Amino acid sequence: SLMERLGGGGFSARIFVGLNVGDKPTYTIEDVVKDTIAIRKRQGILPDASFVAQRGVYTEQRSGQLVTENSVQIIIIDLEGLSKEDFTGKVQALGKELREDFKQESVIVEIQERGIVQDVYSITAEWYE
Amino acid sequence: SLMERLGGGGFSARIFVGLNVGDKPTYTIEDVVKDTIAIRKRQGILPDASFVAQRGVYTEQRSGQLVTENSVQIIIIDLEGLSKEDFTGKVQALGKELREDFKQESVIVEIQERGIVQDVYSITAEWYE
Amino acid sequence: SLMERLGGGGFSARIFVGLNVGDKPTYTIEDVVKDTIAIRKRQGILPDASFVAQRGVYTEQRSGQLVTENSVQIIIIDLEGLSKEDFTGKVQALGKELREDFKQESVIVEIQERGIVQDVYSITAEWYE
Ligand SMILES: CSC[C@H]1O[C@@H](n2cnc3c(N)ncnc32)[C@H](O)[C@@H]1O
Ligand SMILES: CSC[C@H]1O[C@@H](n2cnc3c(N)ncnc32)[C@H](O)[C@@H]1O
Ligand SMILES: CSC[C@H]1O[C@@H](n2cnc3c(N)ncnc32)[C@H](O)[C@@H]1O
Ligand code: PRO
Ligand code: PRO
Ligand code: PRO
Ligand code: NA
Ligand code: NA
Ligand code: NA
Repeated sequence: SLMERLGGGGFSARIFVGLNVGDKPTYTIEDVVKDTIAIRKRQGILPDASFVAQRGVYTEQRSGQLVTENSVQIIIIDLEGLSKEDFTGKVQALGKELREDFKQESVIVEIQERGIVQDVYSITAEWYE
Repeated sequence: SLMERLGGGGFSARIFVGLNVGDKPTYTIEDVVKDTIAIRKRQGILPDASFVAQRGVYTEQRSGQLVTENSVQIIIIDLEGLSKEDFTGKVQALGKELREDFKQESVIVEIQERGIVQDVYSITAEWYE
Repeated sequence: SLMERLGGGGFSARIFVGLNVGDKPTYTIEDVVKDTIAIRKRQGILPDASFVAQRGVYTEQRSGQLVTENSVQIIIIDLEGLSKEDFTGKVQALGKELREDFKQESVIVEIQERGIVQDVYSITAEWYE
């Protein structure tokens, strides 16, 4: 076998997406898998990724209610040697669309470069209050 | 949606907790979820976190017996902008209490700052020998 | 309990192994657990590790077919204080043998030092074309 060392700036990302809508279990990990593939194909990027099922705990920002839910951690290692701005923008857009598609209050996105965190973002719904 | 960049020093942690007591499967991931919420509430900290079910392999330190068990990886991203000492102390205390509550020989705690590991600790029972 | 800080250079690794052979679901996480234990014992190293079940998406390199499969993320924290070359070589050998044993096109290996990525490798089959 060939031991090929990966090219580029060493970008990776983690995205956390919950599967409850408020206190109601609603979605599944496979829904997130399929939606992520579809979004990434429309970006023209290789969709390759890992999806980890989790239990998650989140405090709702408006009401303060604590929710325990199923959630998904998406792990993306860049295998295409994208620029920092290109990778970051595509991951941000993916997180923003996942938030809408799963009707979520918040999606967390972490961007790394050689494992060093460049940015942690909370993508937060602007539902009118 | 708002793309809010997270504040503070960028602290996060990972805690590994097994669910066997010796060679006996005993606990579940939901037990760890509930106990973690309870401990973190008593610390006055937001309990928000992710919990990953795993299979784990561990060599018992006294007997050398190899155990294969279910285990839990707790992933904590600090969203409250705590100081390094405050975050580290609260995570250490959480790990120490989880070790007791689940009757474990060892719990592993990793503390990161912007993804860079600051400390890896093995929290080890002092059972008399 | 004792809060023991871990010794050595702070090495860790992640290995991603799929469980499909082409488009056919074939293997299970427990198969990977058992095979990893066996390989690491023959290396003379402590086998201790974590194994995370995942859904994975991979683009086959020859045909371009997109596969969705079950997969495993192996997480290894070095608890024995190995040298960089010793740890790296043993993890590389483990990944290469897992690729063969599970008839895989590609296995991904990431090596970290204090969380900073030193190398990401794709271990790729050299099947004749
Ligand atoms: C943002 S809410 C969606 C999911 O993100 C994860 N999550 C939320 N807050 C945190 C946090 N501070 N640390 C780790 N994971 C979190 C949990 O898995 C949750 O189900
Ligand atoms: C400390 S024993 C509890 C759990 O920690 C994890 N674990 C133990 N040792 C290691 C190691 N060296 N690397 C990664 N995970 C480990 C395994 O999931 C185990 O079930
Ligand atoms: C290498 S194919 C084996 C497994 O590796 C993981 N994988 C493949 N490519 C990527 C990638 N670019 N980022 C993250 N995980 C990936 C997926 O879980 C897959 O099932
Ligand atoms: O967005 C929601 O409504 C729930 C709570 C956190 C993520 N899932
Ligand atoms: O502590 C115990 O007894 C088992 C072995 C490792 C963690 N769970
Ligand atoms: O190697 C294979 O055939 C499948 C596709 C990626 C990993 N598992
Ligand atoms: Na890939
Ligand atoms: Na949160
Ligand atoms: Na161990």
